[PDB]
Amino acid sequence: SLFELGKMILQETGKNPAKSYGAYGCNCGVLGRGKPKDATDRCCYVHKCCYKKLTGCNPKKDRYSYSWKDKTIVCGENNPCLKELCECDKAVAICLRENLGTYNKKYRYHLKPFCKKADPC
Amino acid sequence: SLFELGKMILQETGKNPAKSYGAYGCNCGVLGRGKPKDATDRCCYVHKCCYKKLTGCNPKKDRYSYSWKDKTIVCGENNPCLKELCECDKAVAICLRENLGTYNKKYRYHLKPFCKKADPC
Repeated sequence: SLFELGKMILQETGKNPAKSYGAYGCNCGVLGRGKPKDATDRCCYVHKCCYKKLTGCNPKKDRYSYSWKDKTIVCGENNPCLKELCECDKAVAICLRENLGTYNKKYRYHLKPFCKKADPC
Repeated sequence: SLFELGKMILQETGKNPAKSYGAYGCNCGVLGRGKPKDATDRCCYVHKCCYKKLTGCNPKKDRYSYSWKDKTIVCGENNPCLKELCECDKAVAICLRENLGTYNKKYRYHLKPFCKKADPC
């Protein structure tokens, strides 16, 4: 769910997930995809497509178990969809962290982004 | 759309919507509902709940017509959903103004990963 996702983002990235990634480029946020503006944005694009693949579980609401042991996210067995969902969230948080180097606040918006079409997932 | 909502928030509250309420508490702005931290946050919880009852339209991208007449938000007729979208945004703008007395900056860019599971709407 958004709870686990936001926690993973904070854990990996050290950033407030909402402030940094809640409205960033074409894909980070709630608006849905666009051609990524940079590496961070690409992370969010992949994450959304990752969400497209799940079977019926609700990525926003469905809670799942994961471990932060030795400061690595380990998705609990849960069940198939939930496990996959967890792996999607883990992958974005890792990705966002890996790309903090080029994170660019100019890509933050109040203001619904200005994006070319995304490729289909 | 976020455009009308931001404009209403600014008209009611006199604050920059994005900075003051874009990330406030557990309920305001991008990324989920949680147990409201306070009155302001509760306005946003109610707003998100209101959004859930919306049928034909998207609050984030769908434009709608309202007017500010004698310093009051007046939702156009619109169609059913957009009248209802408009009224959700009007109600949260009013609520946020009504609760400016307890607005708490410390919640302004609250770390949402600290929020705990909210009641269903």
